[PDB]
Amino acid sequence: WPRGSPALQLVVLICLGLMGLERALNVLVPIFYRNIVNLLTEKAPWNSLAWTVTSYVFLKFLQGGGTGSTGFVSNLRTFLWIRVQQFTSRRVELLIFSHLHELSLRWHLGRRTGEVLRIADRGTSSVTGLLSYLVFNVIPTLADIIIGIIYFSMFFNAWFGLIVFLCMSLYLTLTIVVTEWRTKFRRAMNTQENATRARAVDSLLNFETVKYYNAESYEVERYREAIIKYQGLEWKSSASLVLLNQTQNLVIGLGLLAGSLLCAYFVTEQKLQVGDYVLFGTYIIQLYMPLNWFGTYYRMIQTNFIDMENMFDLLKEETEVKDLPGAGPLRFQKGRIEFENVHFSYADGRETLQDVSFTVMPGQTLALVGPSGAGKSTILRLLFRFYDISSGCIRIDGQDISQVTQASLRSHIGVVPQDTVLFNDTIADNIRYGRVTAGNDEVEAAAQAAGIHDAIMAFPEGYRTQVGERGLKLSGGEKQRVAIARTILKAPGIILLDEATSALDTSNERAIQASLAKVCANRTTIVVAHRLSTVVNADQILVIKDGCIVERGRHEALLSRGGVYADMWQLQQGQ
Amino acid sequence: SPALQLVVLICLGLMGLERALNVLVPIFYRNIVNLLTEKAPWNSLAWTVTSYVFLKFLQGGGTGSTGFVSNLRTFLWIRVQQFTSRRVELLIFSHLHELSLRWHLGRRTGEVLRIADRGTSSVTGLLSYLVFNVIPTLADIIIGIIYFSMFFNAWFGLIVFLCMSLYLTLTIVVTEWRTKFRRAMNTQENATRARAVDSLLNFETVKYYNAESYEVERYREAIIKYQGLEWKSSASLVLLNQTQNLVIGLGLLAGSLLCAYFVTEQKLQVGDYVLFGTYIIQLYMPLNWFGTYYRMIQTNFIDMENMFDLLKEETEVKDLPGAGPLRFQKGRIEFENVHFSYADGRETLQDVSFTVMPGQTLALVGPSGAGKSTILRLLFRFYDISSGCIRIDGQDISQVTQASLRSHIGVVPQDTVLFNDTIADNIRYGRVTAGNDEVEAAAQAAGIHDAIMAFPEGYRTQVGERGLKLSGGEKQRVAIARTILKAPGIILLDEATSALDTSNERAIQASLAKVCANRTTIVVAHRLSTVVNADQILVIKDGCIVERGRHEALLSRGGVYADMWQLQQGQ
Ligand SMILES: CC1=C(CCC(=O)O)c2cc3nc(cc4[nH]c(cc5[nH]c(cc1n2)c(C)c5CCC(=O)O)c(CCC(=O)O)c4C)C(CCC(=O)O)=C3C
Ligand SMILES: CC(C)CCC[C@@H](C)[C@H]1CC[C@H]2[C@@H]3CC=C4C[C@@H](OC(=O)CCC(=O)O)CC[C@]4(C)[C@H]3CC[C@]12C
Ligand SMILES: CC(C)CCC[C@@H](C)[C@H]1CC[C@H]2[C@@H]3CC=C4C[C@@H](OC(=O)CCC(=O)O)CC[C@]4(C)[C@H]3CC[C@]12C
Ligand SMILES: CC(C)CCC[C@@H](C)[C@H]1CC[C@H]2[C@@H]3CC=C4C[C@@H](OC(=O)CCC(=O)O)CC[C@]4(C)[C@H]3CC[C@]12C
Ligand SMILES: CC(C)CCC[C@@H](C)[C@H]1CC[C@H]2[C@@H]3CC=C4C[C@@H](OC(=O)CCC(=O)O)CC[C@]4(C)[C@H]3CC[C@]12C
Ligand SMILES: CC(C)CCC[C@@H](C)[C@H]1CC[C@H]2[C@@H]3CC=C4C[C@@H](OC(=O)CCC(=O)O)CC[C@]4(C)[C@H]3CC[C@]12C
Repeated sequence: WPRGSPALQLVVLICLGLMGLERALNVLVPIFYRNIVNLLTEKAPWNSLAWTVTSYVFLKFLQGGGTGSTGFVSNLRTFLWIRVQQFTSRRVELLIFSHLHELSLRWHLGRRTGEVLRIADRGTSSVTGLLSYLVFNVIPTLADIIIGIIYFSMFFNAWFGLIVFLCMSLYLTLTIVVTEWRTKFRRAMNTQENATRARAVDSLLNFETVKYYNAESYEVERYREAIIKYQGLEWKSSASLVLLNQTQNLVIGLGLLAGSLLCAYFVTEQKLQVGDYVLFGTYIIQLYMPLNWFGTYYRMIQTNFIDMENMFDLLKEETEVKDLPGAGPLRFQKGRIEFENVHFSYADGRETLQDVSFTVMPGQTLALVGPSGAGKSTILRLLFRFYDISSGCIRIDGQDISQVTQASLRSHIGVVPQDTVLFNDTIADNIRYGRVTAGNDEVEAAAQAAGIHDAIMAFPEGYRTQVGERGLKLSGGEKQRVAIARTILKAPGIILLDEATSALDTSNERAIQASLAKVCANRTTIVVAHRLSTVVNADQILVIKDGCIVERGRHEALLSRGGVYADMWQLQQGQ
Repeated sequence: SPALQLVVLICLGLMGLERALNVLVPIFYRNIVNLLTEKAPWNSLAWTVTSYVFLKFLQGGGTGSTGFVSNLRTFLWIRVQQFTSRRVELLIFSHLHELSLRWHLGRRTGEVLRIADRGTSSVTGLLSYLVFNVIPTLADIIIGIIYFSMFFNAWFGLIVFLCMSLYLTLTIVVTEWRTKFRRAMNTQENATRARAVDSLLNFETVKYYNAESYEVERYREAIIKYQGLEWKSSASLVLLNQTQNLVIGLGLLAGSLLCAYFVTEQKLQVGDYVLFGTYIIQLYMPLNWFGTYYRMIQTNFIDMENMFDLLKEETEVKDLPGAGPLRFQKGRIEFENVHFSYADGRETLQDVSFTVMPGQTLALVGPSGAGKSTILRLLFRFYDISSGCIRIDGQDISQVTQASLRSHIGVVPQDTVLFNDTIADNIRYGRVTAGNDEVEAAAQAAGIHDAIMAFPEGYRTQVGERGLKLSGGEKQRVAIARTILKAPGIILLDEATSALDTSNERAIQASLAKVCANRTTIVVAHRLSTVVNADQILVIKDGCIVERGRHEALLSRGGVYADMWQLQQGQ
């Protein structure tokens, strides 16, 4: 009974009560069947016979069969049951997805997505299967066991309660032990299956060397051997399944035989009448064709057990590198940035962070162009709250970044990337993606402010186009102009920027760095680059060898100094 | 094999016995109730009841928790599908290595074997379908109609005639409705995970935008649309099962009321209602699985047509005009005047010109790049020549069979890949005809024995992805071991000599002298020893010969050749 919405409470309650009705008509259908046989044994009036027989046939319509042609009640149960499985499935999928995008960058670098999204989806499938399995299979079939014991031990002869109770115990125990034994065979068949498939696929994939040494004949022979070995073990596993099913049938056979003969004895001794015998025979088979399906669901709870703990592990792994639990906002006015004893160990990088101390001028442009290596992108990520400070003081406008909180940061800050990574979507969403809660007419206004109008008329249908892998393919300058529309919509306090090594054409280049100067106006920027035009518009440059600051000044100061920037400028002057 | 003829004969007979059980178990049930309603002599009653319960054990309910004969047919039928699965799998794999590289290098091996196992599973599922569900359930329908028709009054044959024909007809029309919902479904599943995985990939730009609220709201919107489609899915399936259920109910109701009327009128006996009331459920419950197999038939037949597509086709790059044997005896190497057409590249053959008699080791050199193995792929009959003649030992390669040239040539690539196995089958892999004494004798004779015995397991070491991981020089020496135990008539070589260890490079060159002990080789390399080893050296620029002459002649010519050699050697 989830407390989400009152409609869902009523669907849950009506489906539970409807389950109760099905487990109630489980006993009525045999009881009616016995009454019909008694009406036919000694003669009955047709007028009452017809109504009782029709009443029975509609009750057997309500439950056509056990797990096959389940019947009106079970079918109506399953159709209304999905409308709470949608709720719980949707809720857990949203929660796990929010947690996946909660986790930090360092989690997301190496491990992929489809190897994790499968874990999420199969975990949701596992929990839905667990609740549906349990509530509709464990408690109902155990309830049927209690009703069989109770009803045959009260209203029919007590030793048939004995035969049924013993037969249920013999069946359930035998089923679970041979399911374990079959389980060890399942794993044994699976491990060889991996080997036969692996040898096959690599023997094919090495076609160059198979061709190189005439290896088709021996390759056929060894693949046939792997097939024969897999066959000779699959025979063993399927013989185990055969023995399991056959002894399930043999225990049902002994249980039915004991009851049928004992009932025959009591009916011939006339303590019971023929209807009671027909009831016993039809009630056992009804009681068991669910139950062989119970064993199947107990061997498909094994996969669920592995998925659920894995789902719980992913759900409970949160980096939580730094945050202020009091939700303390940011008080930002100009862009005063502080460097003092800023040291941090960096993983998987040639450069590291080694005691940098050079505050940037607020309102000005202090670029960082220098050596090969992604330490510039590293300090960009570090300033953009992606890695923990080990030792250092970072004070945007005079307050520590560890306690001013991330929502206030990303409201107060806006940073563009170097590779515009875009979806298979429209363009209107990707230009309003800077501020999704901003109106359309102003996002066309900011798009024309970026200059995106030219691609709009280049589109087959303009601002309502489809762009991506499932849409049209734009160019890099177009997409970076979408990105600058994103950031001017996002209204930054401080802009940080990077580019790749690609410039499309001079006509778009002059426009895009004109707009870069426009957005860097009234803003401090610490830009990183490898493009001469995006370096010369910035005045003062910081160059860092291996995490520590080494040169200083402006670009002509570096040229007269003769540093690595001067060598790069000579190399770009004459290639 | 004739034993499998015995297994299939006993399997068809076992199906026949299983059809007999289906009519007999209810006829026995009617007899037990008959003997029960009038007063029963026990000593016939007890034996008839246990005879029935024996027979009901053999049948094992309807289907699901299947009976003795069904499990026996399923068990002993494995021995036949194993045969046809193994045979058609070997047919695929033989004709798929025998298929040319041209389609094969354009395909990835993960999906081709996926299609192969899917096609084989399709063939066995389809044949088990067609002889174990189609003919059986149709046979059971006929026996039900005939039994209730001729052995009873005609109207019950009427009822079950109409009920099976109607049940199957309704199951058809509703299963194509369900199928059109299923395809609209599964394309919307394709959307609903594509946008999920793209969001997870674009996480970084999301984090710069702080757009996680927007992306979870877009996700939950399109998953709500998914939920609506799921609801329509299950409502369709519920209508299918419930309409079936209504047909079951209509047949049972019509029969039960009609039977009750006849047994009140005593044209039918009191057992006969129990006969019909159990028998029509016994017919009905397998037919619930028949819609499952009319839904299997679609996937089955599209994959098995895919199997005939990929199998009965050919690529067959090397045509067999005369398919003759080569008159090779000493090994003249002859490239002359071939204009071979080539696309998606610049490596057409614009009449390269070099030939060597036996007694002349041959070289090749040109620009940078790994495309020089195209010449060797042309050399070992992977692509036929358009216009011109290529000879080996004076014999043109355009008319002989492929296997006549396949054996005689020893080529070592840059990396002969070592399998996930021992080294016994690795030295067996060079050539299989020889014995253990001479393959480990050539293992000592090729200088791999030192590190084989230096490794802590010796000749039986487990090596590869399923074993230990070796080194590049050792596996190159393994390739040299394979070709020196192969003992091919003439050797066309490629050589790594990747300057890792100088001692192993000297072992490589000693192996080179031993494998070229008065026999010719052609070498594609850019290192000093492996270029001065050959008698003459030709420069080829994508099929264009530009300079020929020895190492000192080319270095005295001194152009792009000498500057790339000296810039590679030093800086
Ligand atoms: C009635 C029924 C449901 C619905 C009830 C419920 O869901 O609660 C169900 C669910 C599922 N069945 C599933 C998968 C499979 N079940 C198979 C095989 C079988 N199904 C059977 C019965 C059922 N199974 C049985 C007695 C067999 C053996 C005979 C045969 O082989 O027909 C096969 C092999 C097919 C082949 O070998 O041809 C597969 C791949 C999946 C996973 C997702 C998917 O793959 O759809 C799920 C949730
Ligand atoms: C939350 C869920 C698990 C509740 C499920 C409850 C049902 C499994 C039980 C509860 C009470 C049971 C009923 C209690 C008493 C009877 C009367 C009983 O008939 C008689 O008393 C005599 C019949 C005869 O003469 O043979 C038939 C079964 C029935 C309807 C039972 C059917 C099964 C019921 C509904
Ligand atoms: C919703 C669709 C699937 C139609 C379902 C129809 C049933 C609900 C109807 C059709 C046949 C009807 C039966 C036809 C005949 C009789 C006998 C009748 O008894 C008599 O009057 C005897 C003489 C005679 O019927 O001519 C009592 C009602 C009953 C059981 C009827 C009960 C209601 C039934 C089952
Ligand atoms: C090829 C595959 C599909 C198997 C087909 C089997 C049928 C051709 C046969 C084999 C044994 C037959 C059964 C053998 C004996 C009987 C008893 C017979 O009982 C009688 O009352 C008839 C004789 C009499 O009048 O005394 C009714 C038919 C039945 C069940 C037969 C039904 C048809 C069966 C199943
Ligand atoms: C497959 C393995 C696990 C053994 C299964 C046991 C059956 C083969 C046995 C157990 C119950 C036995 C039955 C128990 C009672 C009787 C009644 C008996 O009738 C009599 O004449 C003796 C009793 C009397 O006097 O009424 C004839 C043998 C029979 C059918 C037996 C036949 C053989 C049965 C079915
Ligand atoms: C959609 C599927 C379920 C087919 C439905 C067919 C029924 C609507 C038909 C087929 C058989 C018909 C019956 C065939 C025979 C009889 C017996 C007949 O009366 C006699 O012949 C009595 C003879 C005697 O006194 O022994 C009256 C009509 C009736 C009930 C028919 C009523 C209409 C029935 C049930």
